Amino acid sequence: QGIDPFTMSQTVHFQGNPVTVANSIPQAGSKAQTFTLVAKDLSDVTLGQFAGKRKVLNIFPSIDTGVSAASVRKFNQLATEIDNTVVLCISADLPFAQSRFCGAEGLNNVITLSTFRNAEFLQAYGVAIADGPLKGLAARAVVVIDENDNVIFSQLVDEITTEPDYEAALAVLKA
Amino acid sequence: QGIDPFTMSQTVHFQGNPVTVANSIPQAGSKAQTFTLVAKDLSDVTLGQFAGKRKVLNIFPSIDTGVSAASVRKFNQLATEIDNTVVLCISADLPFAQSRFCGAEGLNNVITLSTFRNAEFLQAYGVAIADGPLKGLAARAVVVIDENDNVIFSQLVDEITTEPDYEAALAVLKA
Repeated sequence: QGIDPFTMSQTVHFQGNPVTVANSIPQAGSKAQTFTLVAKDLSDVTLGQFAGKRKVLNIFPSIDTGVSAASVRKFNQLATEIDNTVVLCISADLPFAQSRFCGAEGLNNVITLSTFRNAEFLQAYGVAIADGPLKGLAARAVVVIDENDNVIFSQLVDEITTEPDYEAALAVLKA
Repeated sequence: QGIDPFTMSQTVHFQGNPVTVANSIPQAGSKAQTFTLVAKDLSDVTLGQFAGKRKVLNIFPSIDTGVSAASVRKFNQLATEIDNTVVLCISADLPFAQSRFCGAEGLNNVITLSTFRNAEFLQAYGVAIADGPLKGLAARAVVVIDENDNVIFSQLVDEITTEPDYEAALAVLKA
């Protein structure tokens, strides 16, 4: 019927060259997997700590790189025009690097979370770059979860140097 | 005879509060363990790539923190006055964060290496912070290796907010 074709791994591109991304990004209409990530104060943050709220996961390789830096600036602004939603900027950057960027840029709407102590999130959310120079970093992706911990939108950006589809991510939140 | 007392873990301090650091830092007169770390160009760097040269390992929690930032600035200057030696600045910061600091500061003598894809180095070199908010980051430490891959100096800084003993590290290199 409306099933998905079998995948063993995902393939994105870095300046046109193929990159293997582990497993599969969560699909719309499926249960969001539990996660623990590290906040600005070095405390542990779970998915369950955002119950009753909608969640935008803006996953990227490094906040210290241009395209990822633009996505964080965009999502910070888009957070003002969305109802009952938390915007989480997720990467393998240490909490200190993430806070330094947000601090210097005055971006206070988004919530920065590090996978530095939680490499498993990259595996479970299907964003772990498996090969090439960017191995161990997160692929560029967007995962939108509803109030009920159900995935409502998912995007694994085909080319890593391209910004994510903001409008498509925000469209599922509008009722 | 001249043996060391049995340890199961090490204890450093963060603003006076005890912090458990895994295993044991390599001791002087012992073989240096192999390692693979990630350079500025995202390439893999081994210990064997510095054969015939003496090695200063300046291990710290984050280049995006003050005390660690000072140690990198100090070691960059001290590298000019030392014979046949490579100075390696090692941390869990991503290569992008390490290069951004070195670039902005104009520090070109030191060699930055990331443990981000190689969590095992922190275990083998006895610098892995096991508990508290800083878990997963490296403890502040100095490991000096000779040309023959033998450890000649070792220091696990007792208090994490204190700078390492530069003079003692550089003293073993002088013949």
